[PDB]
Amino acid sequence: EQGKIFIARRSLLDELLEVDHIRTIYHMFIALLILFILSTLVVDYIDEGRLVLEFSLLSYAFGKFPTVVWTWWIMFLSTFSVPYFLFQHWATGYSKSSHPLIRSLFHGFLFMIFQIGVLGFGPTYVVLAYTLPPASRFIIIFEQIRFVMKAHSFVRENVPRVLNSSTVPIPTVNQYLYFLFAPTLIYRDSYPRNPTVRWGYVAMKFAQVFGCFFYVYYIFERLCAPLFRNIKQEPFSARVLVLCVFNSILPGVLILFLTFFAFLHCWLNAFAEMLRFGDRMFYKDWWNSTSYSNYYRTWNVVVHDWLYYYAYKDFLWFFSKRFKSAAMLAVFAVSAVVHEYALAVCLSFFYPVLFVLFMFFGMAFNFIVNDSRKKPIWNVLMWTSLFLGNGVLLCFYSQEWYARQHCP
Amino acid sequence: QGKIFIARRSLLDELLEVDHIRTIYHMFIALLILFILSTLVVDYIDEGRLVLEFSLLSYAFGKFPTVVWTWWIMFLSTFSVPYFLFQHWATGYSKSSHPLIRSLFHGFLFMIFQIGVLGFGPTYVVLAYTLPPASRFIIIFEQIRFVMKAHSFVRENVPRVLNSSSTVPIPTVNQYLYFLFAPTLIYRDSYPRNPTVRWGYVAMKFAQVFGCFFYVYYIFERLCAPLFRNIKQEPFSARVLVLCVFNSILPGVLILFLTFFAFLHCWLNAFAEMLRFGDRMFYKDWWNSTSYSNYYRTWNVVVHDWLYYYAYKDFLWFFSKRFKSAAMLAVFAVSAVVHEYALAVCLSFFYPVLFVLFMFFGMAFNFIVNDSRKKPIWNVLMWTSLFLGNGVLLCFYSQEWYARQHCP
Ligand SMILES: CCCCCCCC/C=C/CCCCCCCC(=O)SCCNC(=O)CCNC(=O)[C@H](O)C(C)(C)COP(=O)(O)OP(=O)(O)OC[C@H]1O[C@@H](n2cnc3c(N)ncnc32)[C@H](O)[C@@H]1OP(=O)(O)O
Ligand SMILES: CCCCCCCC/C=C\CCCCCCCC(=O)SCCNC(=O)CCNC(=O)[C@H](O)C(C)(C)COP(=O)(O)OP(=O)(O)OC[C@H]1O[C@@H](n2cnc3c(N)ncnc32)[C@H](O)[C@@H]1OP(=O)(O)O
Repeated sequence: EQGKIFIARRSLLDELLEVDHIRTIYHMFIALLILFILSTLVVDYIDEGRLVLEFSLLSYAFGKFPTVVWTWWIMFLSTFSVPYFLFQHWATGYSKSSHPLIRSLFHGFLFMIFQIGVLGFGPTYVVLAYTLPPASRFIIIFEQIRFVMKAHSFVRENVPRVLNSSTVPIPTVNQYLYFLFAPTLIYRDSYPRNPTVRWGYVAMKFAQVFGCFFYVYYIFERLCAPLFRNIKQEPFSARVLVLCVFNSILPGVLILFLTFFAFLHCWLNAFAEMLRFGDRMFYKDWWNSTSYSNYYRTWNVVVHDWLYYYAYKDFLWFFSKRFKSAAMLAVFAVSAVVHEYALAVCLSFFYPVLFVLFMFFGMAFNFIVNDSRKKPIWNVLMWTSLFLGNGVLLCFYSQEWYARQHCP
Repeated sequence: QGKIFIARRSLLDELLEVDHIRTIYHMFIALLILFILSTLVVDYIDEGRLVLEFSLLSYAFGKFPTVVWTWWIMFLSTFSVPYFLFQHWATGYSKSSHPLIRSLFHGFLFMIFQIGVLGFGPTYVVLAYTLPPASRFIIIFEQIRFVMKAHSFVRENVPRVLNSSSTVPIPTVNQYLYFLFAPTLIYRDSYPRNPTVRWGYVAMKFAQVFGCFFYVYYIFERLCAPLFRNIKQEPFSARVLVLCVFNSILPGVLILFLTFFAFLHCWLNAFAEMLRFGDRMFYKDWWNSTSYSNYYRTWNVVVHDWLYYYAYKDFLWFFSKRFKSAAMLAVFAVSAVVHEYALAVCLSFFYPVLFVLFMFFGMAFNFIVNDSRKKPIWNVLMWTSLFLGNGVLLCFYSQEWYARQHCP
């Protein structure tokens, strides 16, 4: 059925990481991580005498931080007040008069030019006018598309209900506040309260997400930054770009895994415990995923739920009755254009090919294991080609940005 | 009392097809193939030719035609003369002039075998030519194999013929031969048959033993043989030994896990498949082991079966069970003197503290994780203490060899 429910709980990681063999693999994994840090620390301290621990990268990357705090505050206050009060005025006075669609067409036009103007251009103009550095710029573009999705969902959940006619009004402001911080993008007034907020648990989960952030940063500074200096000096057409595309693969895997674990698990469980959200199904077991059609297991639940429910369903509605291939390629086109936009205005670079070649690589990987081929040779081949293929297109994107798009 | 077989399929066959652990295993293999591929094509571009040329391997094996003939002499000796002595003792029992005079002479002649032929023959031929430490390993391994199998083949049948009419059954040579190749150290005629030998399985297991041996050699040479040259040259002052113990960690646990997998799983299963042995109970889940006094889980069962069943049980019979733990200080001592024999003759170095400090470290790690503390903090601290603990004392052992035997 179409909707959202609270069956799954507590996380898919927490479920496994107390099963004896997998728990002890996880404690060995943590033991290997902390010994990797202590090795790198005290073997480059005793050898050089510095204990450098360079805080150069993040100090530049976050750069103008008070301007992103200020524009996040006015963007939050906008998305909290003007969609709420505009929809409140609408629903209350719908069919008292205006038998033609004139009232709705005018009002929904005012809502659109709000969303495209204020919430589309306001973040994009303040981020490009001051020429924001990419990490602080990323936060503004990330939170922009978040608030655009929440504003769309809040008017998409309540607009079919009022027009099918008594006339169900807008929710309480005390529950709309809750939704704008809730671990989801689909609007509900139904969120089951777990018994209590564990203050020691959210202190531990915030220690975990800041621990994972500083670990990622430390590995990035120590292994990916010297690569970024030597692709910086002689960038153009070197055949020793091959040297570092065969040297960034293992750090690339560890950054992928710790960024996933930090943001999809530690962050969302900390916030979900403070709010007592209850669902906590924030990701599926992606690694077991085999193909796109029916049996896709997305690594990010909340984005796929929004994308399917509010793009696809309404695309298959208007387009045609049996061109389901035309509707799935239209969801790929909507995904491609918002991703290419997001990464392009984030990295100050138009290069549209990244997402569509990711989906061609996903077609290849899915194809080689979806012909009923369980055989571990094909699964090992899929994993090595996935890690190598992602590292190739990532450093080719970084090269094309840094060389041929820097020089004229 | 007595060990009888029931279990099957080691532990890794059953748990590496539980779907999450199966895909963790394929990620691990995909990272291993990328690691050696990437570091090969990095030094093809940095140095010139392939940097792996199998130099130290030829030094390690060296005297291989010597070890093939002495293996044939060991094998034919232990196949014939323990069996022939035991069959001569068998038939004429309880017909002697003086009841014990027969077994006094005969058990003398059997010890003369144990101490002279298997006790001095393999250790004389290894110390004679001063064999290189890896073919010398094969000789002392196969020696103490045949000494344990010869002790068990006598200890299983001698108490049967003694206690009293057909009171003395002694087995065929055709099943003694099968026992001299059997995945065990306790003599039985009690062995099942699997329906067939799978030729595709043993071909896969032998290719996997070969590939894991090759891989362990490649990792050993590149990541710690430059460091072996540094702890040889300037061993004394703390700089190189602190530098080495903090860099011996990740390669040390990698070769430990791969050599465990290659020997305890793949090699023993290849032989257990060719012989259709059925009981693949070759290792318990060490990673879940708790404490010594009871419920101790050993990482190999075969040596634990021999040690418990043929030294602890016999020391219960020598000293009354009120002093049981005070007596089994001598089964700790039996394991100690056989390992210190094995390591000292294998490495040309008498340093007795290794095994007993490993057992005090195991006791300290059991005090850390047991009492049912069970907090992931203590379990992670145990794993970092085990990995760094094996790294620090392996390097202190190799230092005291390369330093205080070569120099003074
Ligand atoms: C851990 C990272 C790994 C990365 C490694 C790279 C490898 C390559 C992978 C590429 C990742 C790109 C990386 C970007 C990073 C950006 C950062 C972010 O966080 S942004 C997140 C963007 N996330 C996506 O883009 C999701 C991936 N793909 C998608 O966008 C969608 O999930 C999509 C469109 C590909 C899924 O396809 P459907 O919605 O289009 O289409 P359908 O399933 O195929 O067709 C409808 C049929 O499916 C059934 N169906 C679908 N879902 C169902 C459900 N839940 N229950 C029942 N039936 C269902 C329906 O019943 C219908 O079949 P009937 O006609 O009824 O028989
Ligand atoms: C992956 C390696 C990582 C290593 C990391 C470092 C840590 C150190 C560890 C290890 C490194 C060694 C490296 C050597 C390498 C060379 C090559 C090889 O393959 S050799 C390997 C084995 N090496 C040994 O040394 C033998 C195992 N070690 C032991 O210490 C023994 O297991 C030992 C001494 C603990 C055996 O037990 P007890 O002699 O303490 O016996 P009691 O305390 O009397 O337990 C018996 C009581 O429990 C009951 N029980 C019942 N079922 C039992 C059972 N299945 N097992 C044991 N006890 C049982 C009995 O009924 C009895 O109870 P009632 O006192 O009479 O009331």
